[PDB]
Amino acid sequence: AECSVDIQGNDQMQFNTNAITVDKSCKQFTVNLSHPGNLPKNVMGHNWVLSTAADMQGVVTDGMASGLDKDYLKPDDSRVIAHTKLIGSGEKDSVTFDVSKLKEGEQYMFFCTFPGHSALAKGTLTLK
Amino acid sequence: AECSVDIQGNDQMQFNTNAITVDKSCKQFTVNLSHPGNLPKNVMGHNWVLSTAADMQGVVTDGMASGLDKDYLKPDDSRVIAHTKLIGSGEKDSVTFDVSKLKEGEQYMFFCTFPGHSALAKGTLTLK
Amino acid sequence: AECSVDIQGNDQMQFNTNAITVDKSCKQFTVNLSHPGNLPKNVMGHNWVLSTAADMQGVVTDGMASGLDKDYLKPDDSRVIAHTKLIGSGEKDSVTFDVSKLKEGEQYMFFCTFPGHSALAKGTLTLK
Amino acid sequence: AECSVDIQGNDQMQFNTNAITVDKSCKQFTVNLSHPGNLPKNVMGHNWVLSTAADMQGVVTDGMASGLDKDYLKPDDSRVIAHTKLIGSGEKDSVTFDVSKLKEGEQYMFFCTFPGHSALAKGTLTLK
Ligand SMILES: [Cu+2]
Ligand SMILES: [Cu+2]
Ligand SMILES: [Cu+2]
Ligand SMILES: [Cu+2]
Repeated sequence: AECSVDIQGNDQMQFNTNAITVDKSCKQFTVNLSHPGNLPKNVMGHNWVLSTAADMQGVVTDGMASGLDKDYLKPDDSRVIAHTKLIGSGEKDSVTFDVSKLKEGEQYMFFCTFPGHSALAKGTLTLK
Repeated sequence: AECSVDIQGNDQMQFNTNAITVDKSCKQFTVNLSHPGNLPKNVMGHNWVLSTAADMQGVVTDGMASGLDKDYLKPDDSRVIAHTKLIGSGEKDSVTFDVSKLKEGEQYMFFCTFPGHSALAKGTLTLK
Repeated sequence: AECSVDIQGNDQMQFNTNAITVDKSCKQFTVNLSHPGNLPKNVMGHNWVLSTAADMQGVVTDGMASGLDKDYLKPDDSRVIAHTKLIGSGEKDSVTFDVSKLKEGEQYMFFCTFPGHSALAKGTLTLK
Repeated sequence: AECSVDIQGNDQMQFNTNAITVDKSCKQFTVNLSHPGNLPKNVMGHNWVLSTAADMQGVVTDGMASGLDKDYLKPDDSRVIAHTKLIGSGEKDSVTFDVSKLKEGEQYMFFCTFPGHSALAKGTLTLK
């Protein structure tokens, strides 16, 4: 509530929400991710990455090839509007970003870049 | 909250939740399912089916064998605790079941049986 | 292997391959598609659509709007480099294309345009 | 074809097949597994475990609890009919079993027990 959202990635690779509504009146928007489970980073690590539905696929392919020290994200990926760290069981991670990096008339996708998870852990973000 | 749940399945095959908690004092429990999108039942229909985590894959395999006229649920499946019918977008359906068919301790999966969707349209139900 | 590849889309909405590699010494490349399941193409149809990684989302969204009768592909779409027809279990379709249309350094993604199938029925294709 | 199939787990967490049919004329059936991508065993290793459609939840649960060191498989698990070792890209493994351990009319699921992979890396097996 306000200009933030608390989201969870479980051991079953599913976020607890498929949709995030960003109110255009927010100057900044924060996402507080938690990985409630028992599995660790290297096996079920989850990050929350934000891209345009159109770049997502390249973000994902590239992120896969970047490894864990990279959090499965390509360093200095212009396509990545925002992201948290790859966390694991019990760790938390927040991210704050400028809402002005977002424009209406665009479809944004949030997902996780850990190899193979994007197929299940993803959703939509809209500026309304 | 209390003794009902309203859930939505959308056009990307995801349920709006992946955890349902049934209070042990509800005599009955009602699951209200709706389908937001723009897609027809034969292409993107959902149903909500409840079964033990054990029976889920057999109910899911026997379901697509049953075809669209059977809501992709074998009829009289003994492993199905409760189910709605397959709804296309624009539709809705409620199912009201007896809380005495569930034992605490035991694990339950809710899911969709439409061909290949249970891979993403699934979650857990807990008597609490 | 050679200058052609056999691909299968099944009843679970998955392709047997998620990575293809075209040898530069191939003038053309042939994709032979089949559908090893039991379901109809109005329920579980599959096509093989080739676009760049960047254009995938557009072709898919534009494609799901043109419905069945148009094989879920927007006609005369300029992002589609090559495609098959939508087939059902039991059907077949191959498409030969010009390798000269691919360029080294670009990221191509193959997918199926049927509603929701690209969630798993997708893969990368690269020149080599 | 004949009394064996070649299966393959990739970097997307999928098998090239989700349906196996063991003919009643096979005295032994063989599964040759492979891992066509390039991620390692600790990130994306996969195995091939056969059990009844009924026993799959548990094998999988006791298995992800056992650890990589144990091929994520409960040592001396009874519900497991056959299985290979966990392989990473580049590696191969095979398992041959007697068709006598299987019966007609019963439903089996082949799968991978590496944490979370059975969500997609799963299939059916029937003696025909
Ligand atoms: Cu994840
Ligand atoms: Cu569904
Ligand atoms: Cu398809
Ligand atoms: Cu695996």
